[PDB]
Amino acid sequence: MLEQPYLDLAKKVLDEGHFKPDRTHTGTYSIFGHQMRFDLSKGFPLLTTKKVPFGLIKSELLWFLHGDTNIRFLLQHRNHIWDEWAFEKWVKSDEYHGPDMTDFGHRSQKDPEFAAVYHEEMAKFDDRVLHDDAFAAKYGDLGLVYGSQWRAWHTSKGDTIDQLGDVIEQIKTHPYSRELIVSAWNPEDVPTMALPPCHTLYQFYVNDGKLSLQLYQRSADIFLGVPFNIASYALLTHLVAHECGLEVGEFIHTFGDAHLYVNHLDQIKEQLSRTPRPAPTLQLNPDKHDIFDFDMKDIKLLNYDPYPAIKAPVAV
Amino acid sequence: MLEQPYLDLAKKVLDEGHFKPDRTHTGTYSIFGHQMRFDLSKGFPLLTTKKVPFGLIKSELLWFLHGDTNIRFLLQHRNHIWDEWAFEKWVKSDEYHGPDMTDFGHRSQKDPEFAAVYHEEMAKFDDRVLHDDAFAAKYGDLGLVYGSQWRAWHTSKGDTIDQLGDVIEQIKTHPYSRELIVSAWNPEDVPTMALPPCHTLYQFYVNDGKLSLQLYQRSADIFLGVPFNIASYALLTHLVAHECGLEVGEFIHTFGDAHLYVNHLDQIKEQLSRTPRPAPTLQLNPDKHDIFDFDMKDIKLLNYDPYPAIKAPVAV
Ligand SMILES: O=c1ccn([C@H]2C[C@H](O)[C@@H](COP(=O)(O)O)O2)c(=O)[nH]1
Ligand SMILES: O=c1ccn([C@H]2C[C@H](O)[C@@H](COP(=O)(O)O)O2)c(=O)[nH]1
Repeated sequence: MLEQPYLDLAKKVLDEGHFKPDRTHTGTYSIFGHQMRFDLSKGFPLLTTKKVPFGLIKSELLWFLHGDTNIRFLLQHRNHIWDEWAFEKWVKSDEYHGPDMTDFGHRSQKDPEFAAVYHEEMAKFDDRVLHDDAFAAKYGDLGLVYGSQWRAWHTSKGDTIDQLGDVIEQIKTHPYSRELIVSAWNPEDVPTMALPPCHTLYQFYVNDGKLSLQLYQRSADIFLGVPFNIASYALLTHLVAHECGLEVGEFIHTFGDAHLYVNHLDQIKEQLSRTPRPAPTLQLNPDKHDIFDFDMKDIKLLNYDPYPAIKAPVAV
Repeated sequence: MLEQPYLDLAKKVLDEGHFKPDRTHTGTYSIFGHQMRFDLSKGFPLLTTKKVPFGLIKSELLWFLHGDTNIRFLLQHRNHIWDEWAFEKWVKSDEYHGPDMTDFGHRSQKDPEFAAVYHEEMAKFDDRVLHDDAFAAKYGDLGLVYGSQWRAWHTSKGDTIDQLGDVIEQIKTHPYSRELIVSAWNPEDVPTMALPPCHTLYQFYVNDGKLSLQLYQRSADIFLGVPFNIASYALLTHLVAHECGLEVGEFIHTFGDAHLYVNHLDQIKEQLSRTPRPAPTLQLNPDKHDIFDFDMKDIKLLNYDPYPAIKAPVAV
């Protein structure tokens, strides 16, 4: 089936993954170096063996494509994936005059009441961002995140490069370019960031009228991260192919440190006892083509009939 | 055998590589996305099925490690690999008062006499670089090349980052870092360069006291390039492991566009009729450890008994 490579990756990390300590000490089973390919002409690689919220993938990718760095956009579509990076700033700011939220994460994971008070501050924070523009401009702007790395890479010359916008023209004018690459990795920014870009780099490749994309993921959470990661990029492959008037080829996923945190073992095992159902199909707006102006309604997933969602601790 | 993955890659590009036009129009048989791993604990991956000049690999890697960008260093060890990038500048300069060398390459490849006059200017140019410091400082300095990308990445702040020097300390202090990455890809420089870095990015990974390295090669010449490429990086894996006092693990080679130019078909076929002999061993200076101060004599290849060298047109 289409998602087999993912399942096979899990199987593998279980059989020959070696214990490797990580920054959160939640333990991992790792492997270094791996590659999975997906023939997009055969279906959209959204996992059928567990329900994956395609809506969170759409909004987030679009946010990236708009070159947006402000969380406000996400919260407008109830996407909270990035809420904590922003929340962190608010919490550690002199303007923050409230309860002690010393890295809320670990404490909310244990203290039942902390989770509640912490959850107030988050709901509150999100509210300010959504309604108060002066607040949003300040705390809702992550800054160095995919949207700006892809579309507004800063230069010493003082200006900014739209890596992705130039790359799409490259495919239109020079489809056989061996340089259709977009890097999210900037050495000078890398050491100050709370989380250096996991999805480090990607390359396009056109042959026979089909567009392919290879992604270099430096680090991956097999259970919780990879399912989304596969969907974001296969979707982008479709969007670019759409913009460029090309057929969709393969999405090649290359990993560095692929790992399974120890608290996801039961869940991934159960996941593996399930049988993949036929894959969904992606349909895109035929008329609208400037993918940078795209929006939710312009992209639709057909026939996604998954298995129930598997709950797991974000002890990640 | 150790080099089997390379041979298997050639086999593959021959069986399912599709014709894809390239910048030189010498035709290629391409594939997109591929990964080979090499267990360095089993031997040094220098091809035994054809003689590969290990000396050119040593000097070049060392040149990179010194953060050097001047060809003079290479010419001192009779390494001419980069001679043409420098030569180009001299040829297209107002100080150049001599014969018309309109992209010598293609014309020298055909015109027998051009090859001679062109060869005079190259021998001459190299001479000036080696003896004349004012000349060398000007025309012998490539500028944006691996040594400076690895060791002197320029920042908007005006200064310069030693990516590699910081990364080795990272392995010493935080061996389990999932961020031990060195990028050679700078978006703002990429469009002005005659040849954007082929070896785009690499990542280290430490587990069980063994050091591994994964390389992302955006484009590869199966016949002429890859043999060297495999040696440069597996060697670097050893050098860093040496500096850090770690065991050598695996060298993982990830490709984007792996290709065979059409004029290398007979040669690669003949290559494939040969049987790999046992692999060589690499021995490094035990006392000397600051790999940045290393030199030729500090590195030695033992037992490299290859097959004769296979000649091929650099119609690359
Ligand atoms: O889209 C994402 C975002 C994050 N991660 C994971 C990778 C690691 O599991 C952890 C980050 O750890 P570092 O690689 O930064 O050390 O989050 C993913 O798998 N996918
Ligand atoms: O160490 C090297 C240097 C160059 N090349 C090859 C890659 C391509 O065959 C050609 C460069 O073409 P572009 O990728 O820049 O388009 O040179 C290698 O394989 N190895």
